[PDB]
This record gives sequence, structure tokens and C-alpha cells, in this order.
Amino acid sequence: MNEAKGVYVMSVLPNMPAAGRLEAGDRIAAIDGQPINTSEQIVSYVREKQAGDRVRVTFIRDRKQHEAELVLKPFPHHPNQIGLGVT
Repeated sequence: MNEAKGVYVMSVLPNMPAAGRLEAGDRIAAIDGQPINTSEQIVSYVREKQAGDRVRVTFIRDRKQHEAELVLKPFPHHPNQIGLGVT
């Protein structure tokens, strides 16, 4: 009720921990209780956690706040990188 302006989800991929919990159109109001105002803030967050980790993500849908359980996973493009902030 004061122009939040956070982050806009990307997509919903099958066989992923975000599927069924997070959907396209939903925004991120916070993570594990941390308020997100920048995309870079997400880079530090994932950096702290490693592959196989577990992070609680907050998102709002139609005024209905719900938490999403996402698991950090490495990427072939950058194996030395964990969670690039994808849904």
C-alpha cells in the first residue's frame, strides 16, 4: 500500500522446486525475512548459500502472501555459481 516495487518473477519450469509454489506474474516481497529492493541483493543471498541448500522465499499473489520453498542448484553455464535468481 505504498508502491513496493521489488522483483518480477521470470518463468515456471517443470520438475523444479519452484513449480506449484511459484507462478508467473507473482513478485518477491522478501526472502527468508529479508526485504529485496535490488536484483544484486539476490546475488549476495545465493552466494551465502551453496548447492543443496534450502531457502524460504516470500511472494504475494492477488493480495495473498505465501512462502515458497526453493532449493539452490548449480548451472552448466556457470557451475561455479549457485542460484542466479531463477524461478
